[PDB]
Amino acid sequence: CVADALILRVRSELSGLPFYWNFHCMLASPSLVSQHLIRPLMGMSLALQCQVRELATLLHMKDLEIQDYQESGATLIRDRLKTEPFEENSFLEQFMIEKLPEACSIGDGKPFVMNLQDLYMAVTTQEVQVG
Amino acid sequence: VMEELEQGLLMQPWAWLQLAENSLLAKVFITKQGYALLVSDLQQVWHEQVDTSVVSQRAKELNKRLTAPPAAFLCHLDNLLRPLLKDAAHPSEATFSCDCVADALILRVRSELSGLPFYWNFHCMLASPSLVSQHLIRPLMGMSLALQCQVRELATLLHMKDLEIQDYQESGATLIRDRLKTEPFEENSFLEQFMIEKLPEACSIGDGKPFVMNLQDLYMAVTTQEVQV
Repeated sequence: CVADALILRVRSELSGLPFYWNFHCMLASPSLVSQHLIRPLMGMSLALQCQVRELATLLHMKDLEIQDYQESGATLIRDRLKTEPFEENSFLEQFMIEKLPEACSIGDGKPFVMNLQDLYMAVTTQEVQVG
Repeated sequence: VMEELEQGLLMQPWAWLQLAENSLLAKVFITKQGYALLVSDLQQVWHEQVDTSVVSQRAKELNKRLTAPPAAFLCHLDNLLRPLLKDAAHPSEATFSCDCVADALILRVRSELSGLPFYWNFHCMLASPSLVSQHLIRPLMGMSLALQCQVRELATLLHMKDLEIQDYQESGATLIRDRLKTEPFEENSFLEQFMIEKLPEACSIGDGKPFVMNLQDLYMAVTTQEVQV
């Protein structure tokens, strides 16, 4: 890192013989960084929120199924499988108080590459298709 | 002073600004010693941090006769701006205009206090790479990771309820109403169907209104956690 530029040196063995390359990089313009990082990430966040809402709806439907089965006089063989009714606010509060610190740890970019790369590609493809 | 303004700007949530048939995303932190402002339009980001002396000078140049201390001027500016940022459709008179230069952006604010005019201008230059990074790139990644964790937890809960459904079906009972039956949950099929059908409409960010409307508590929590460490 010299001045505002970046020199990335790559050394390799092309059939056992030297292979040197030097990428000279200059700070990207605001448009490139924006369209590459900011908007896609917002799309991924919105998609994940929609997925969470759909999962909450499915959980509510399952809760209705449980309630109707209880009303039908049915008895479960094992009492340990009983699950508490799902409430969105309580679940969100518990998550935010307990597991947010570990979940939000960006670290050094490894979790982003490992976990969220299909959503990023899909959002980018949608953006390209739109225009 | 400057550190306090930077921390306040970092900890503030985004707001939607409707101005001259155009949209912007704004964060403002005003204290008696100065103010900080961050503006964006999903294409570029501008930042402006101003102290007391510049406040007094600009208030004099624009309002040629408004003889008030900088603290009162900043307090009035905050009182005028915060109601709009917190919620739209407020019954307040505050018109916003935007002008563009090679690199600068001029945000003109006009309003009335007790029926008399009140003008202000923000000269927002392009923000440095560090500010835009720390304000958008990292918090958004944290929000995405947290949302994925929430999705995984919800999937686990759905699996547990599916186990309960299987147990109750094995018990041999039947529902009084058959319309409530739901098929077993499979994560892969659900994800594939979501991607095929709902992703195009859900990933549409538009002019930024969905971001402020939906994701503003998770963003604040992620930023607060980042501030601590």
